[PDB]
Amino acid sequence: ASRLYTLVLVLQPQRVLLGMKKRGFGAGRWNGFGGKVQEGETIEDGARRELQEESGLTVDALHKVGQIVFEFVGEPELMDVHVFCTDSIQGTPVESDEMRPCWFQLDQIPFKDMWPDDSYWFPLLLQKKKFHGYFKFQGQDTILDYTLREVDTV
Ligand SMILES: Cc1cccc([C@@H](C)c2cnc[nH]2)c1C
Repeated sequence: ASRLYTLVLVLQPQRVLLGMKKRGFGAGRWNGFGGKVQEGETIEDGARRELQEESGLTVDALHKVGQIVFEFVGEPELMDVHVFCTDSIQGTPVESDEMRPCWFQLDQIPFKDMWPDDSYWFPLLLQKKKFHGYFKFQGQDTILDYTLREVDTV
């Protein structure tokens, strides 16, 4: 019982782009660009579409960096999140009704205003490591249990 999602990080040598979400699931946190994969769509095509819809950016090369499963206790559907990175983009980030984008230096990542699991896996993403993760949540703030391991193949 799982639903496919994508999550894209625009990660350059000295900075990362994040979006402050205005509405819906994750509102009030800095997020990467992501959402549900559609019928007849590849996971990578879904990742490229979500980045354009949410940030206004066009991506060249996407790289697979991780897979994370999220459980919310009492909710039947697991989230199966496929995580990607890119450095090569075109366009300038667009502020919309849904998202306020900002660049962060890599020593100023706003973890206090991000999903709490990011403190565990974001440091692997920054050192170009690949990973498999599982996080069990109670509500949106409390991690009950987790596993996280580095892999050669996502
Ligand atoms: C839409 C979407 C896609 C992927 C993940 C997430 C959340 C659960 C998340 C967990 N840790 C970072 N973000 C959302 C909201």
